[PDB]
Amino acid sequence: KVFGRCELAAAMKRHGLDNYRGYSLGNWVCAAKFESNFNTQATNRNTDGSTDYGILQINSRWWCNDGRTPGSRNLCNIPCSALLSSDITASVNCAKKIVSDGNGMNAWVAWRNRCKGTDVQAWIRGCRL
Repeated sequence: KVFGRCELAAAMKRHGLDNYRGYSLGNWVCAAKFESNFNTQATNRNTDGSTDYGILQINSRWWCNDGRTPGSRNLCNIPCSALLSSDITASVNCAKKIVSDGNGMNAWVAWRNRCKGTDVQAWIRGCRL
């Protein structure tokens, strides 16, 4: 499923993600924007031997598991495919848990430099809610 700006904003709010631990929707939207463009299908692939599933892209080795990743640990204790729900609730639930290890989002490559050092309004401007 896909998630437009206003929909994702309302969703991120109903989930209590806006400013969650400080991570304002601007950070989540900017990150999710270039990562999967708010999509519950845009999947990525890691060469080490893992794959990322979920709107915000979650690795099946340290964040979640899929049952095929050649050797996985899982720190979120969750099924990666579930992160592709039609509701961000799946990834938001694991994200709200993952954003509490110590590195937080200091790993997602897009957010790392495209957001953690750019702007946090261009990803919310408009859906002033």
